[PDB]
Amino acid sequence: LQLRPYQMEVAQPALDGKNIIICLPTGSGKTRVAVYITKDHLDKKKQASESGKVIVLVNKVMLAEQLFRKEFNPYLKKWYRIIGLSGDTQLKISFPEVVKSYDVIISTAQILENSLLNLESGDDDGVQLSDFSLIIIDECHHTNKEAVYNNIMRRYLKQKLRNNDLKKQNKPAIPLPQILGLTASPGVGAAKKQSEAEKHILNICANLDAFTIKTVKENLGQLKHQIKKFVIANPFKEKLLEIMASIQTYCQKSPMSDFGTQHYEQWAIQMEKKAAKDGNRKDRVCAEHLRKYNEALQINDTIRMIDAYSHLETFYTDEKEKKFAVLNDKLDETDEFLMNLFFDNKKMLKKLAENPEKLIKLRNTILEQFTRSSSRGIIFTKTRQSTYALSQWIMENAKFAEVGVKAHHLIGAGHSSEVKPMTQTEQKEVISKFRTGEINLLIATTVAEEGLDIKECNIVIRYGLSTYVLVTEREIVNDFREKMMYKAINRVQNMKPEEYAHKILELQVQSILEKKMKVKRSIAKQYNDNPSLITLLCKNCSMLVCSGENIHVIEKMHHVNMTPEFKGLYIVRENKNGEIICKCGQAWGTMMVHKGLDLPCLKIRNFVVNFKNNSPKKQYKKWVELPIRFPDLDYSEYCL
Amino acid sequence: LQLRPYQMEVAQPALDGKNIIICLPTGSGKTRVAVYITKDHLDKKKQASESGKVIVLVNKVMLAEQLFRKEFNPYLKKWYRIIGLSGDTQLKISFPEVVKSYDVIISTAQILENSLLNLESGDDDGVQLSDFSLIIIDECHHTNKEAVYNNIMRRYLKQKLRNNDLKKQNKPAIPLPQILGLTASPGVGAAKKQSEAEKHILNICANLDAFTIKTVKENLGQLKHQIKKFVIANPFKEKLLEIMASIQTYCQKSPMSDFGTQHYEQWAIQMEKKAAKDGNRKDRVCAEHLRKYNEALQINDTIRMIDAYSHLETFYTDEKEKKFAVLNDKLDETDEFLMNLFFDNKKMLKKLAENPEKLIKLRNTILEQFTRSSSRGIIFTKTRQSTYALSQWIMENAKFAEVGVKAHHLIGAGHSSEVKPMTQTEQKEVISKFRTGEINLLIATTVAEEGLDIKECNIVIRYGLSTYVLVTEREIVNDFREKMMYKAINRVQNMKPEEYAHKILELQVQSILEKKMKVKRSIAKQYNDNPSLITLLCKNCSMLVCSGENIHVIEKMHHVNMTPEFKGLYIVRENKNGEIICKCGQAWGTMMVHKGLDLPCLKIRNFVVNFKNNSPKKQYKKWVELPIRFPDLDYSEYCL
RNA sequence: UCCAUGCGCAUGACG
RNA sequence: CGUCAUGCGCAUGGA
RNA sequence: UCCAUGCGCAUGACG
RNA sequence: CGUCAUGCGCAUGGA
Ligand SMILES: Nc1ncnc2c1ncn2[C@@H]1O[C@H](COP(=O)(O)OP(=O)(O)O)[C@@H](O)[C@H]1O
Ligand SMILES: Nc1ncnc2c1ncn2[C@@H]1O[C@H](COP(=O)(O)OP(=O)(O)O)[C@@H](O)[C@H]1O
Ligand SMILES: [Zn+2]
Ligand SMILES: [Zn+2]
Repeated sequence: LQLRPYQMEVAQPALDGKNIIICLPTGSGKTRVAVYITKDHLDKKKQASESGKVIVLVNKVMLAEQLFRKEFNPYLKKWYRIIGLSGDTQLKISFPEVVKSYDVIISTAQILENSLLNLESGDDDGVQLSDFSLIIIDECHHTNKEAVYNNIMRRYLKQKLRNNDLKKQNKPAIPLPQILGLTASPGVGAAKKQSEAEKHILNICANLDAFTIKTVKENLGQLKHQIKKFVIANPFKEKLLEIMASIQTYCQKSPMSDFGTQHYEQWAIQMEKKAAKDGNRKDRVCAEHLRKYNEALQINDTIRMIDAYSHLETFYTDEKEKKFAVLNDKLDETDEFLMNLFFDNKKMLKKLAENPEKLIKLRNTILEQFTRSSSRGIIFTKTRQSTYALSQWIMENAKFAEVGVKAHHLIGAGHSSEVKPMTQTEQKEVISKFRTGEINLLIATTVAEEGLDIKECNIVIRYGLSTYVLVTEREIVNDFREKMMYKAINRVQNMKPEEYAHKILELQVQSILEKKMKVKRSIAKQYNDNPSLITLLCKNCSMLVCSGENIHVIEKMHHVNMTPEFKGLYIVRENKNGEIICKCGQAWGTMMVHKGLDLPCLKIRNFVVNFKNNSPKKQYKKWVELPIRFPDLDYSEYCL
Repeated sequence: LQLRPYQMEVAQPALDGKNIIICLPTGSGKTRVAVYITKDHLDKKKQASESGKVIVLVNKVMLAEQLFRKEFNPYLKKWYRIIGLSGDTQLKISFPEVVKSYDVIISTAQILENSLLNLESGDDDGVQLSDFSLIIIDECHHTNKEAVYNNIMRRYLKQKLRNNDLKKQNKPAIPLPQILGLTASPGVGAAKKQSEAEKHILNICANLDAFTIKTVKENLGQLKHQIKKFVIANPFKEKLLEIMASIQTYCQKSPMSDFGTQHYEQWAIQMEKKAAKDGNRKDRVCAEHLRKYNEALQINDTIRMIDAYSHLETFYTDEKEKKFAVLNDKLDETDEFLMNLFFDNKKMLKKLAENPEKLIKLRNTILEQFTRSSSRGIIFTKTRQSTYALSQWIMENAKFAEVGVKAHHLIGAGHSSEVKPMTQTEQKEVISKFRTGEINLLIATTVAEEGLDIKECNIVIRYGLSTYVLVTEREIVNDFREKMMYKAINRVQNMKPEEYAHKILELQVQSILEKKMKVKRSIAKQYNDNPSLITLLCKNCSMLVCSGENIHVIEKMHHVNMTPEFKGLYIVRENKNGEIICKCGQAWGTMMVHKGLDLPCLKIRNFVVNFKNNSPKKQYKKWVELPIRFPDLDYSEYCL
């Protein structure tokens, strides 16, 4: 494995066992350097005939699979054992065993941490930093806060300090391993000065326990050889603002602020809690609606108002279906006022929606772009709904197709925000096509920003965040931060080893003590662990829904209430297991059909608390907040 | 942008580049004139194709936001770049950059000055008056003393004199900009004659470097067209005076003056220092109590004595809680004497408080007022406690409500005087309501006097400071001063340019030299910078509390003492982070829970000094007084 | 290969 | 500390 | 949007 | 120079 020159020197310290960081710009292929380090380290331990383990960590799974596909296996296919361990890829054999085998490991963070947790737990599954003789890391910039990498290294620190004490006062000290670290750039956070930046860097180094930053300040020429702009372009709104003010009047709601910002939203949520802490109507009820309206506003500000019509079409049609289901098996004053207030305008509002708008301006921009140019394309933005809107709206346009441009959307995987997620599989499909050329232009939130191999693209437009385009000042501040961190890197590199040691020791101790304080407060957190002290109520209608003991649990995750005395209440709904809804139409939960039972599960977001102590109403958004505990279900009971 | 006639001529000189002042009465809308000047100036620099910058300054933030909302943007929305820069409104991009962009600037004083300070500092953030080709100012009357406006212009002067010297003895001289200035009225201070007034005016002109005052002495008719009275209305006191004299007897305290004035208070404070310089009891202890009593007196003189009962209820109940906490985890001779001296009367004193009083007289006045009259209302006064008292007392009255009058209070924002402050947000809420009509009558200290848009109000009552009412001679003197400044304006306008120049040059030099003397003395001020030379003692009990080196710092603002040897002392209290209190009940500070630590912060007001040199006790009210310096905290230590 | 659930984390904007 | 948006990782269960 | 802290400034009354 | 009251501005930190 021949090593490029600029890679040679930067690696050189690590071959002496110095636990250093190694930062190199993208495109330099810092992986093959890592292989050189690992292979050399293994050969050194081979010469010593001792336990040579490397446990490489990447935060994302795709990185791990890529490393197992392309870089580590092909180079070390011959000599050593490898395994592309990950959470998703089922591995019949547990981790302690692969620690006893498979000298080399690709892996992913919280798998290792889970195993270490099991060591600290009574699972009897064990692993220690002791067992490894080396660790290798990627994207060290993540190692700042309560991140997984940081949690992994924090345990190692405490052991180091114990070992330092043991050295002075004891013959034996526990072994600890080397720690490499690779990053595209160390990063700088919350810096408006060089000094805060340097402190950040030192924090990172302490977290990694490293001896020094390392860069290539010598062979910059070959690097520049191999490694190689900001362009910037109604009555419907008012029609809706008028209704919002009408509803404030209907509600006596004082915003204290304007329409079309997060501040209005936050006040709406706070009023929603208070009205939930009141069990009143037109107060929480109307906060919910106004949240929808404000979202309609701020998407409208950036999006075709047709999409706001779509948003509220979805919303209000679901409202009709909820009330219609409620009718099956009446309507309140509030709901009638609001719903009719909408429907009286809905049709004309759509007529307004037809009328010509960042989107139109942008089209004028990007169509002009697609004449210059193999065609490649990228887009960024913030929301997942914006991506779909851009995709559909662009599809509707005849000009974009006429140019031959084909476009597809792209978002993450997580199950939040009320959007249809994208699977890992389908992401791979899309990027493979963007390499095939089926789609010329991607639409992405931040997935494409990193990890995914998107490259060779002329245009990278950012809408509201190698030609560069930035539609909508933020580039300037980023440039300033880049300059600031380069200067700080140089400063730290040129520092006294003694002062450097003193500085990092102090930061290490600070981190450890802060964790200990965290643990003290955390242990103090949960104290009650009560079986039944409460009542769950519908939050629109401050109505009794459940008690505390009638509840039960499954999977030690989900909470459901049998005892069909409860079942006499709710209503069921579904369109396209099924969904539960209130006698007032308030959404309650899902009919989880599992374990041979149609368990009526619910979600604590939508309910409100009343302690037996008569303590004030509370809203949590998650069960785990309260420390009280509910029983696990006994199928012998309810067996029937 | 068409310009009104009386505005036309007054502006005319400035279009020639003369750096003049422009004073116009309120209601003339002098902003649109400023726009005309700026736009014309920009168009002139456009014709020259040179750097056209305007940096408008207002002392208050609200003025800036108003200018960005209403006047500059709408008129110049099209051509030029604008930015409503302020301290509160977070601006991701720093100031030097907005100096490199955003041709037009609204701003606020000390932001600019901070940037200029950074230029003089090593921050590397830079800006100069050079960069700007124009400055615009509002409320120039502020530019008298060490005000921000004055500090800003003082730097410019020195550079001007250097440039004057450079002109005679050098080809190149540094560029300097025009300086406009707008004010409602120039103002006159400490004048009992025309001559002192004229000197004041000249001082203002020199500070602004202006060429001339400008007024409209020609188009007064249209002005008067667009621009358009003094009415004036017990045993409880004695009950308390008797106790005060009883306590003098208990203390051998000789006032040398009477009860119910600042003089008694000031002597009380001086005795408090001396008794702190004695470490004695019944001397500082009783000065504190008598300060409370005298405040009770002078509020009582103007306020319902129920509120004095409230004041001392608060005080003595807190005394009980302090001593009760002290008991947890005894009582002195002094405290028992004083407390029982109070409690023996407290109930009957309240009974007296029920008995009918400026307030009652005033009610008889203002109720009569509210029959004449859309209803609008204003009130002025001095204290913040008076506003609350008026609001609650008026609320309790049935007549004021019966008339339909609704009333709300209003005060500033600052965190001083032991009152609940009012946020900017809530001030906007109130004035918006006073425009809506929810509240008919405001109660205000001086906030309403200016800046805030309060208008169209028939009544403006002043209680102890377009019908005018003045409840309680001061109007006469104000009228005299107004006449005196109008005459002086006319005099200065009609003056020789040569003599005018000579006069202002001399004043400019005087100001500069005075600043240089200030800087010399200031540099001479701090000289010691010692780590630990002292001991901090409780001031009631002359007891050791801290040393000098055991102290540490955070934020380079706050001082806390870890080393729980200290922690063995104090006691904690809270009612409704938390508060620290003495083993004798003397208040010490706050348990600042920050950075993952429950740091026990303290306040130097409440402690007393003892140098290692054995120098006499000292009280400072602020840490910064002493030049000695304490270390910044090292979290590595105390990490645990 | 898809679906549902729970948990933890970071980033950005805001208050 | 709270809100929103975004992305990520882990652990359950099912088709 | 709220909270706590530090700093500087001006005004008025007084001594 | 000191005291009180009032108002303002800036800079930190947190929820
Ligand atoms: N010793 C070497 N000599 C020549 N090229 C190398 C060497 N090591 C790595 N490379 C180049 O680096 C590239 C791999 O970069 P990669 O690791 O994908 O980038 P990143 O560091 O962003 O993951 C390869 O295309 C390869 O040509
Ligand atoms: N050229 C003009 N013609 C007519 N009216 C004008 C002109 N310029 C300003 N105004 C009036 O001045 C008013 C603005 O005054 P404003 O600037 O708020 O007062 P202040 O000077 O106290 O801030 C506006 O209501 C407007 O009618
Ligand atoms: Zn309900
Ligand atoms: Zn004490």
